Amino acid sequence: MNSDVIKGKWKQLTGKIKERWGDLTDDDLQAADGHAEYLVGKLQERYGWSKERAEQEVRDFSDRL
Repeated sequence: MNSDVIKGKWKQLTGKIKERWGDLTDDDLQAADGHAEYLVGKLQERYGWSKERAEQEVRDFSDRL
C-alpha cells in the first residue's frame, strides 16, 4: 500500500506535476531527490503549507497515477 512510485517516474511525472500544480516550477522539479519528500519540500518552498496538507495533495497526485 506504501510505495514511492513518484521517484521512479520522476522525470516523466514532472510535467504532470507542473500541470497539477501550476505554481510549481518544472525546472525545480526536474532536479534531484524526486521522491515524495521532495514534493513536500517544493510545496513548502513554493506555497508553504503544513506537511500533512502537502502529503494529502501529493497522495492525490499519486491517486491520479
